Amino acid sequence: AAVIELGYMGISVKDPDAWKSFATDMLGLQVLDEGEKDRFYLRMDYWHHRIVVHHNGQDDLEYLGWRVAGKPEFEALGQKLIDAGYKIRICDKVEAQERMVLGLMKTEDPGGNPTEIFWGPRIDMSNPFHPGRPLHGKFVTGDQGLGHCIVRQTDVAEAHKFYSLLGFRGDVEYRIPTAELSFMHCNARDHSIAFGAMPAAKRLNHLMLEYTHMEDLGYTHQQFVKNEIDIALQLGIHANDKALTFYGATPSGWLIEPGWRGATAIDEAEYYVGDIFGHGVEATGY
Amino acid sequence: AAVIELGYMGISVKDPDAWKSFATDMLGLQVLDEGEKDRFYLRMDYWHHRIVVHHNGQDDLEYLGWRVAGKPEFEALGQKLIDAGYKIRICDKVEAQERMVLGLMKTEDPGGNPTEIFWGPRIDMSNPFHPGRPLHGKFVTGDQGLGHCIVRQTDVAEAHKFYSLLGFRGDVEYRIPTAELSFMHCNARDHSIAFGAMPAAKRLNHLMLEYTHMEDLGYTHQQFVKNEIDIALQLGIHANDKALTFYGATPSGWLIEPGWRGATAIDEAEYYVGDIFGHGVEATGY
Amino acid sequence: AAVIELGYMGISVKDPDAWKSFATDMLGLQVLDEGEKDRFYLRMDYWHHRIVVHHNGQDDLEYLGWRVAGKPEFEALGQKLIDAGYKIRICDKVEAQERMVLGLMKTEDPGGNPTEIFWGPRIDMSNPFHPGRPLHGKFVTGDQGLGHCIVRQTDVAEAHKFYSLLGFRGDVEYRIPTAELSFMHCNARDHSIAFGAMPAAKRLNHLMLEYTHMEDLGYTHQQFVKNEIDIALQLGIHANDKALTFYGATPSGWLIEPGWRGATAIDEAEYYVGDIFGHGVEATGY
Amino acid sequence: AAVIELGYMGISVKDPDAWKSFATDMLGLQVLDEGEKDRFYLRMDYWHHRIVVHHNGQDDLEYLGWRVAGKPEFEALGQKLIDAGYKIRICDKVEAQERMVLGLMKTEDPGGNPTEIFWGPRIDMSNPFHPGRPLHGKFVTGDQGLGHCIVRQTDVAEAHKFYSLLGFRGDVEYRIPTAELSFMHCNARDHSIAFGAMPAAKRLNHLMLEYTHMEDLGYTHQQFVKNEIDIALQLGIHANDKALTFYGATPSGWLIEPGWRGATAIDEAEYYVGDIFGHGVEATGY
Amino acid sequence: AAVIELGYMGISVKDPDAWKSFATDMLGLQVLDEGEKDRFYLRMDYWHHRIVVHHNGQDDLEYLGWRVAGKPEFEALGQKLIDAGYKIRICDKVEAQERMVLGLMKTEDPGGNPTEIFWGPRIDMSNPFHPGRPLHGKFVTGDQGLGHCIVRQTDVAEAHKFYSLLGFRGDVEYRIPTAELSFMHCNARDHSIAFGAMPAAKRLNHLMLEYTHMEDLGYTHQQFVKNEIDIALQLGIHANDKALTFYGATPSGWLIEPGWRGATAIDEAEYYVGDIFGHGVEATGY
Amino acid sequence: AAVIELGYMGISVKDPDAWKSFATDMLGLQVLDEGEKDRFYLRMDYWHHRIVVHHNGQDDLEYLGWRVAGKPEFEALGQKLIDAGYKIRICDKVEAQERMVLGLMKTEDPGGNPTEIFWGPRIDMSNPFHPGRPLHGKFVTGDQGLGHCIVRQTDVAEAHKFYSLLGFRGDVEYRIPTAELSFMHCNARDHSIAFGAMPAAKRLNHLMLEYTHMEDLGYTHQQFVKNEIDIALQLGIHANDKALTFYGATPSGWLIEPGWRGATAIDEAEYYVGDIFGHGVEATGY
Ligand SMILES: Oc1ccc(-c2ccccc2)cc1O
Ligand SMILES: Oc1ccc(-c2ccccc2)cc1O
Ligand SMILES: Oc1ccc(-c2ccccc2)cc1O
Ligand SMILES: Oc1ccc(-c2ccccc2)cc1O
Ligand SMILES: Oc1ccc(-c2ccccc2)cc1O
Ligand SMILES: Oc1ccc(-c2ccccc2)cc1O
Ligand SMILES: Oc1ccc(-c2ccccc2)cc1O
Ligand SMILES: Oc1ccc(-c2ccccc2)cc1O
Ligand SMILES: Oc1ccc(-c2ccccc2)cc1O
Ligand SMILES: Oc1ccc(-c2ccccc2)cc1O
Ligand SMILES: Oc1ccc(-c2ccccc2)cc1O
Ligand SMILES: Oc1ccc(-c2ccccc2)cc1O
Ligand SMILES: Oc1ccc(-c2ccccc2)cc1O
Ligand SMILES: Oc1ccc(-c2ccccc2)cc1O
Ligand SMILES: Oc1ccc(-c2ccccc2)cc1O
Ligand SMILES: Oc1ccc(-c2ccccc2)cc1O
Ligand SMILES: Oc1ccc(-c2ccccc2)cc1O
Ligand SMILES: Oc1ccc(-c2ccccc2)cc1O
Ligand SMILES: [Fe+2]
Ligand SMILES: [Fe+2]
Ligand SMILES: [Fe+2]
Ligand SMILES: [Fe+2]
Ligand SMILES: [Fe+2]
Ligand SMILES: [Fe+2]
Ligand SMILES: [Mg+2]
Ligand SMILES: [Mg+2]
Ligand SMILES: [Mg+2]
Ligand SMILES: [Mg+2]
Ligand SMILES: [Mg+2]
Ligand SMILES: [Mg+2]
Repeated sequence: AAVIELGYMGISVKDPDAWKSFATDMLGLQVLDEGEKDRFYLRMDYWHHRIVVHHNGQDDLEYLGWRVAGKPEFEALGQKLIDAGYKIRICDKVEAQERMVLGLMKTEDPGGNPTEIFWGPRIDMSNPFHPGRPLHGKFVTGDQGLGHCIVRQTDVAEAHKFYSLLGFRGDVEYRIPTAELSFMHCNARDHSIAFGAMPAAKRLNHLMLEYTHMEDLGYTHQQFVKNEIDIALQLGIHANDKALTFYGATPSGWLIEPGWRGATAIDEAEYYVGDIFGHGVEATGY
Repeated sequence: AAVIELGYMGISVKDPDAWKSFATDMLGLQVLDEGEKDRFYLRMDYWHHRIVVHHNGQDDLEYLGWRVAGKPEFEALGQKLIDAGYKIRICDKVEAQERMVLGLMKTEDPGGNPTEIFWGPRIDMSNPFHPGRPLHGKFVTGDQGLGHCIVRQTDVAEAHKFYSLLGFRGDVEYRIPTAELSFMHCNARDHSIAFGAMPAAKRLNHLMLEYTHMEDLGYTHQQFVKNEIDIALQLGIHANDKALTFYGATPSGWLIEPGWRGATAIDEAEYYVGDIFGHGVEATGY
Repeated sequence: AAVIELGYMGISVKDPDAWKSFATDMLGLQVLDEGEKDRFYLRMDYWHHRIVVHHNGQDDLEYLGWRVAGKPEFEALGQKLIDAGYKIRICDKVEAQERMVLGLMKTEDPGGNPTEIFWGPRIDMSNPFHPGRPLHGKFVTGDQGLGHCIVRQTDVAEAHKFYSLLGFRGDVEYRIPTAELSFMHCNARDHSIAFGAMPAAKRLNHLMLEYTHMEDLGYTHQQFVKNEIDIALQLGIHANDKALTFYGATPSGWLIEPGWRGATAIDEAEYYVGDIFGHGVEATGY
Repeated sequence: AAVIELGYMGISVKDPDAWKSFATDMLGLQVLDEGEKDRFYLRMDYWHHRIVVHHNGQDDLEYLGWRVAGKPEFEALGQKLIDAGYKIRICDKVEAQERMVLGLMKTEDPGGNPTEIFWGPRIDMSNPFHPGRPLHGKFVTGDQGLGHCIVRQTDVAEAHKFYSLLGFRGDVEYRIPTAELSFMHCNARDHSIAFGAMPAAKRLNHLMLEYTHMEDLGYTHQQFVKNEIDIALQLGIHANDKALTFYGATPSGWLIEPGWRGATAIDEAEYYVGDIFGHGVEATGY
Repeated sequence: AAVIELGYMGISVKDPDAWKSFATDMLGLQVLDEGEKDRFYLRMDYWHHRIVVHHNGQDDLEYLGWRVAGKPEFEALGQKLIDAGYKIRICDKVEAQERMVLGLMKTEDPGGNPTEIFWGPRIDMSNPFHPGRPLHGKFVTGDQGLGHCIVRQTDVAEAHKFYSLLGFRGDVEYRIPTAELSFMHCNARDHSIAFGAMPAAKRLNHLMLEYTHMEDLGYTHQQFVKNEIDIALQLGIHANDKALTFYGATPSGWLIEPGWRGATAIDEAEYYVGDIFGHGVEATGY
Repeated sequence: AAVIELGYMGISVKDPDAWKSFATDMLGLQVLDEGEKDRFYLRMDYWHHRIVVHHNGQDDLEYLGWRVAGKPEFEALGQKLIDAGYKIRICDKVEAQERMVLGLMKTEDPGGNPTEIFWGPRIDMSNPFHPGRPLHGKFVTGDQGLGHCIVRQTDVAEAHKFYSLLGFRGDVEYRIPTAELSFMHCNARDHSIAFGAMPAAKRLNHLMLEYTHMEDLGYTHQQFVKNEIDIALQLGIHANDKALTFYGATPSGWLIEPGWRGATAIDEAEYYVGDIFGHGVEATGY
C-alpha cells in the first residue's frame, strides 16, 4: 500500500476573479474563500477542498498532492524514497496545517514537478458540496481522487521509475504516428497521472474532471461555446479510459478536460494507435 | 490476525438494583442473574453475556475483553506483546472459567485500563436474546462486537502503539478548536476504542450501544426524557461513523451513548473539525 | 376485493390461568391483560391483539374475524351477502369498539360458526411484540393474517358457497382412503380456512400458528414433550402448504398446530391422497 | 381464465413392453404400473402421471387432457363451448376417477382429436419423480404443462376457432415454400398445440418433451443413434421457440421430439420461412 | 493450501446385502457394483464413489480419504508430515489405482485411524447420480466433501496437532456437564472431523450425510421408524452447525446422522454447553 | 503473476485464399489484410488480430503468443526461465513491432513448439470486430484469451514443468482405455494448452474457438456439413470444460474445434475416463 489517489492540487494564477467566474459558471466547482489574502479554494465534494488557487502566480501548477492511507504507509513510502536515493523533506506541523493534512512530505518528480505525499485530509462533513452553478449531478471523486493530470517530463523512464515507487501502475498506452504516451493509475480511475517526452512551456498540460451526469458535461460544453472559450480538442472517447471528454482553455492557458463515464483501471497493459472517435483539433496552439 | 472485536466488558457499580432497572427499562438490555452473590450479567444477543456487572463497586470500568479468532492468534499476540516489552499474564483454567472463555490473558493498557485478551466465548444458542423491555428490533453486534468505549489515556502515542500491536487501525480523526481525538477500529464497526489526552476522573468516558432500529433509539431517548435522566449531549450525527446518537447519564455517572446507523470502518485516515449536526451540550458536568 | 385475512379470533376457556401459562411458555405468544374482568388478549405482532380469550367459557371457538381492506369493500360485501340471502347484522359503535375495529358486521357460516367481517384493526405501533418466552424469531402474520383454522361443517357445498362469496378460493385438496377435505385461501397463506363433512363435538378442530424460525418450532415441540402434553399428530409436512408442523393439545381440548415454512397459496386446484412424510397419529381421541 | 396447460395425454400402443423400455432407457421417463390389466403410466414430475399408455391399441393418440385452474373456470368454459354450438359431455364421478381428476368433460376438436378438459389433477407429493434412467437434470413441466403436440386437422380455421375459445393464442408462424403452420400457446411454453392442413394417417404427428439439461438431451440423442432408432429430423433450433431439438421414431411410428431451452411464448404474432439451423431430414417417411 | 475435503471413506461390513438395502432404501444412496468379489461402492453425486464398502469385515471404519487440490499440495503436505516426524508412505500406481485417484499416501492419525491423503479423484460425469430410492432432492457434497465423521482419539491434543498440520481449523466447541468435544473444518462444511477423549469400541462413532431437501430428511426419519431401526438421538439442531439432524443405527452398529441445513464453517472459535433443541436420547447403548 | 492468456498465434498455410474463405464463411472470423505480401490477419474482437496467417507455409503452427500483464511480470518470468536453465531471447524493437506488442521474448517449449511471451498487445478500439459472415453473437475472448490448443509433446513431464513455470495449473484429466491427457489453464478458460505423449506429424492437433451463442455454433456445424468438410469428431460435451463442441478439418489438415458454453477452470484436479456424451469418430485419419 502506497499512493491511493490524487487528493489535492495547487495552482497559481494571475487573475483570481476570472478563475472564480470560470470555475463556478463554466465548470460548476464551488468557490470557498476563507479570507486569506493570497489564495482561495475550489471544492468538488465533502473535502475542505480539492484545488488550492494561489494569487500573484505563474498560471501553472504549483503542486500535486498524493494521498496514502495512513501514517504507516506514509512512513514506509518515505523510507522507500530515501533508500532509492530520492530527496524528500518531512514537513513540520505548520506546513502540514497549511495544506490541512495530518502528515506531509515534499519532493519533486524527475520532471521537476513539485510533488507532495500526505495522509489525513480534512473532510468537512458538516458542509456538503454546493456547486457554483446548478448541476444535474455531482463530480466523480471518492476512491478515484479528484481527477487526472498530464505533466511535463524530460526522461519518461525516470518518471516511470518514480511513480512506480509511489505505487502506480501503467506504461505506454498510445503509439501515435512515433510519439509514445504513458498513463499510470493508483486506484480505479483509469489514470491519475500521464506523460510523454514532448516539450512543454508549462508543468501542466491538462487537468481532467469527471461529472457523474452526461447532462452536466453537455451543459459545460455549451457554456464554453456560448462564452467563446477555445475548445482545443472536440468531444471524443478515449481508447484507454472510454470516457466522453473535450478539452477547453482555462484562464491560465493550460487545458481543462471535462468528461463523463470513465472506465475502471486495468493492470493488463494494452496499447492503441488512436481514439475511438472525435477529439479532433479545433483551436490551435495548446 | 489479532483482536477482532470488543467481546465483553466488566463494570462495577454501587447500586445493582438501579442498574437492573436502568438496563432493562431505559436501554432494553437483558438481565441474567445466575445467583452469584457479587455480580450479574447483561445480554445483547446469543452470547451468554456482553457485560458483567460487579456489585460493591467503584461505578467505573473493571475490564475490557478483546476477542481473537482462536488459540493460534491468542498465542501469537501473547508472544508479540512479550517481545515488545509489555507485561502480560496467561490465566489458568479457573480464571478463564470465571470469564466463560476458553483462553484468557490479562494486562493493562498504557493508560492503566485493565485489558483482557481471550478466545472462545460462551454462546448460548439455546437461549435467544430476550430484551428487558419490548423492542422493535435488536442490537447490532456480530462481527462488530458489543459497541465502543472511550477510555482515559495519559500518553496518546503510547496508547496508539499498544492498540496498534493488538491489530487496531486508526489515528486522530477530530481536531477541535486544539484537542485531538483518536479513534481505532478492529472490525467493521467504525470504532471500538477511542481516546484523547484530556483528564478524566474515571477510566470510562462512555459506552456506545447500537440498535438495529431507529424506533428503539427514539423510544430510548423518550425514556431518558420521561424519567428526567440527564442528557449530556443531544441527538446528532458523528462525522466519522455517521451514526445518529445521543449521550445520557448512567447510574454510575459515566455516559451511555445509544445510537443507530453506524457506518463501516475505513482504513483511509480522514479528519474533521466538527460533527454533521447536533450533539449540543445540554446537561453539564460530564 | 373482499376478505383479505383472518385478522382475529375469539375463544372461550374454562381455565384462563392455564391458558396464560400455555400461551406464553408453550407457544411464545404474548399475554396482554387490560384489566377486564372477563377476558384477556394474546398478541403475535404489532396488532393490539390477534386472539381474544374470554373467561367463564365453553373451551371452544367464539368467533372468527375476517378483515376487508376498507369501508368500500365492507359495504360491498355486506350488500353481496344480503343479496344472496344470508342474514347479517351491521354492528353499532359500541360493538365495533369492543372488537377494536372501525367497522363490524356479524353473521354465522352455514356450519353455525360465528363469523365477523370488519375493517380497520387497531395496531399498536408504539408497543412492539414481546413474546411470552424468549424466541429466536417471531410469527408469520402480515398479509397472511394470524394463521388458519379448521372448523366444523354440516354441508360442505354450502360452506364453499359462503366462503366463495367472501372472496376465498379453493376446493377439495385431499381424498383420504373416502374422506374429502377442502381448503380455502384469501391471501398468500396456503389456506386460512378448511373443512370436511366429518362430525365434531367442537366448532374448532385446530388452529395453526406459524413461526419464522425452525428453531422456535423445534423448541415448542420440545416444550410439549417435556411437559407431557399430548401430541395428536407427530411432525410432518403437508402436501398442500409444504409446512413442517405437528399437532398438540391445548387446555381447551382442541388442537394447536405449530408450524414453519408454509408455501404460497395457488389458484390452480390440485389434490393429494396423503402427506409428504410424518403426521402419524400418536395421542388418540382428537 | 380458461385452459392453462396440457396436463396429461393418453396413447394406445401395440407393444407395451417395447414402450416401457423405450420410455425409460431412451427418454428417462418413469414407468408406473398400478397393476391394471390394460394400461400403465409414465411420470415426469410429482403428478401421479403425465401420460397414460393403454394396451391393445392403435399406436396413436387416444386423448389430450387440458387443465383449467378450478371449478369456476371449468363451468365457465363448458357453458362457453355449449353456447358456441360445440358438443360436450360432463363426465360422472367414475369417469373423472379413471383420469384421476376432480372434474372432467369430454369432446372432440374439429379435426376429430378426442379432447378432455379437467380441473384438479392428482399430485403425488409423497412420491418424487424417479427417472427410468440416470438423469443429469429433470423435465420442464410446471406452469408449462407436459410438452406440446402437433395433431391432424382438416380445417385450420375451425381448429383455430376451437382452440381460441379454449383460451389459446397464436396463428400461422411458418410459411414454407406454400405450407402454413399454426402454433398456439396457453401458458409460457412457446406452443402447446400446433397444426397445419396436411394429410396424416395418424392423429398425432409428434410429442415434444423438454429436458432441463442439455446433457440429458445429448445423451438421449446418443441413445437413439446407439440403438439405431430412426432420426427423422436432425438436431436444430426452431425460429419460434428457440429450442434445441431433434425428432426420433417411437415404437408407435409417430415421432418424439426431445428438446432443451424453449423460449417464453409471445402474444405478438411473428412468422418465419425457415428454422435457425439444422432440422435436416435424415430418416424418410415420417 | 492443504486438505480441502473428506473425499471418500472405506468401511468394512459383515452383511453386504443388508448394507445394500439399508443404503438404498433407508438413505437413498446409490449402489454401484463393479463385480469385484470383495467390495462394492456407494455414490452420492458424480464421483465414481464416495464410500467403499468392503466385505468380510469388522463392521467399522477402514480409512478416511482426505483430498488436496493437486500434486503441488500433495507433495508439500507429504514433506510437512515427514518434517514434523509423522510416518507416511507414498503409494505406488497399483495402490493409487485401487482407490481410483491420481496420487495417494497412507498414514494413521494419532488415534490409530487409517488416514489417506490424495489428489485427483475419478469423476464419472457421463454417469449422473441415481439415488437408491426416489428423492425430492440430492446430497450436499461439492466443496463440502461427502459429510463428517466423529472418530476415536486417545490424546486430543495430539489429534489436534495432526489435523492442524493437514490444514484443518477448530477447537473445543462443547463443554458438556465436564466433557470437551472438538470440531474441525477444512472447507465450508461446519465440521468434517470431530473427536473427544471418550472411550470407544469402534474407530467410528458416526457419519453425517446431508440432504439438500428437508423432505428427504423427513422421509428418511420415517423409514427408520417404519422399519423399527434404533434412533439413538432424536431430531434436533446443533448449536455449532445449525443443522437439523437425528442419529440412527446402521447394520454395522455405528451411527448414521442424516441431516439438513448445515451452516458455513467459521474460523472464530465459539463454545456451547448444549444444543438448540432436541437430540434427546431414545435408543440406549450407542 | 505470470502468463494470463493465449493472446495470439501464428500459423503458416499453403493456400491463403482457401483459408480466407474458410475463416469467414465457415467460422465467422474477420479477415484483415494490411497489404503485406506474406501474411494476413484474423480478428475475433477489438485486438488488432488474434491469428497471423503466414503464406508460403507448412500448414502447421508457427508460434503461440502468451500474454503477461505488464513489463514487471515479463521481466520476472524471463529471469525465472533463465534461472531454471531454459534458453530465451529478448527481442529487439523491430521484432516486437512485427508482432505488434510492446515487449517480446522467444523460446521453444520442451516439445519444440515455438513459444512467445509478450506484454502490451495492440488493441484497435476504433475498429470494432466485424465478422466474416453474419453472426447471432460474437466470440468468447476477454480474460480467457483466444481459445485453446493441443500441441505435440515428447516428454509430458518436461512439458508440465515448463508450463508450470509459466504460471499454468493442471495435470492429467483423462485416462482413456491407457492414454493420459493433460490439460492446463492460465485464466478462467477451462484449459488454454493441453497435450499427451502420442505421436503427431504436426505441432498442432487442434485449435478450439468459442462462440457466445449456440445458434452460431449450430450454423457453423451446418456450414461444415453443407460444404462436405470432414467432421472428425461429432458434437459432444467434454467432461472437463463442459462445452458443446465438434471437430472439423481445416484447409491445413489440422482440426478446428468450434464450441459453446465452456465452464470456468478449477484448481482442484479431477480426472475422467470419458466424455459426457457424443464426440464419436466420424471422418477418420485426424
Ligand atoms: O499499483 C496499482 C494501484 C492501483 C490499482 C487498482 C486499484 C483499484 C482498481 C483498479 C486498479 C492497481 C495497481 O496495480
Ligand atoms: O502538448 C502535449 C500534448 C499531449 C500530451 C499528452 C497527453 C496524454 C498523455 C501524455 C501526454 C502532452 C503535451 O505536452
Ligand atoms: O486522458 C487521456 C486519455 C488518452 C489521451 C490520448 C489519446 C489519444 C492520443 C493522445 C492522447 C489523452 C488523455 O488526456
Ligand atoms: O487493523 C484493522 C482491523 C480491522 C479492519 C477492518 C475489518 C473489516 C472491515 C473494515 C475494517 C481493518 C484494519 O486495518
Ligand atoms: O471528557 C471527555 C470528553 C470527550 C472525550 C472523547 C470523546 C471521543 C473520543 C475521544 C475522547 C473524552 C473525555 O474524557
Ligand atoms: O463515537 C464518537 C464519534 C465521534 C465523537 C466526537 C465528535 C466530535 C467531537 C468530539 C467527539 C465522539 C464519539 O463518542
Ligand atoms: O380469492 C383469492 C384470494 C386470494 C388469492 C391470493 C392472493 C395472494 C397470493 C396468492 C393468492 C387468490 C384468490 O383467488
Ligand atoms: O376430526 C377431524 C379431523 C380432520 C379434520 C380436517 C383437517 C383438515 C381439513 C379439513 C378437516 C377435521 C376434523 O373434525
Ligand atoms: O393445514 C393442513 C393441511 C393439510 C392437512 C391434511 C393432510 C393430509 C390428510 C388430512 C389433512 C391438514 C391440515 O391441518
Ligand atoms: O391466451 C393466452 C394464454 C396464455 C398466455 C401466456 C401466459 C404466460 C406467459 C406467456 C403467455 C397468453 C395468452 O394470450
Ligand atoms: O407430416 C407433417 C409434418 C409437419 C407437421 C407440422 C409441424 C409443425 C406444426 C404444424 C404441422 C405436421 C405433419 O402432419
Ligand atoms: O415445435 C416446432 C416448432 C417449429 C416447427 C417447424 C419449423 C420449421 C418448419 C416446420 C416446422 C416444428 C415444430 O415441431
Ligand atoms: O484451515 C481452514 C480450512 C478451511 C477454511 C474455510 C474454507 C471455506 C469456508 C470456511 C472456512 C478455513 C480454515 O481456517
Ligand atoms: O460415545 C460418543 C459420544 C459422542 C462423541 C462425540 C460427538 C461429537 C463430537 C465429538 C465426540 C463420541 C463418542 O465416542
Ligand atoms: O455434528 C455434531 C455437532 C454437534 C454435536 C454435539 C452437540 C452437543 C453435545 C454433544 C455433541 C454432535 C455432532 O455429531
Ligand atoms: O495458475 C493458475 C492460473 C490461473 C488460474 C485461474 C484464474 C482465474 C479463474 C480460474 C483459474 C488458476 C491458477 O492456479
Ligand atoms: O491424435 C491426437 C488425439 C488427441 C490428442 C489430445 C487431445 C486432448 C488433449 C491432449 C491430447 C492429441 C493427438 O495428437
Ligand atoms: O478441449 C478438450 C477437452 C477434452 C478432450 C478429450 C476428452 C475425452 C477424451 C479425449 C480428449 C479433448 C479436448 O480437445
Ligand atoms: Fe486526459
Ligand atoms: Fe461514542
Ligand atoms: Fe392445519
Ligand atoms: Fe415440435
Ligand atoms: Fe455429527
Ligand atoms: Fe479441445
Ligand atoms: Mg491504464
Ligand atoms: Mg476511523
Ligand atoms: Mg389451496
Ligand atoms: Mg407463438
Ligand atoms: Mg467450528
Ligand atoms: Mg482443468
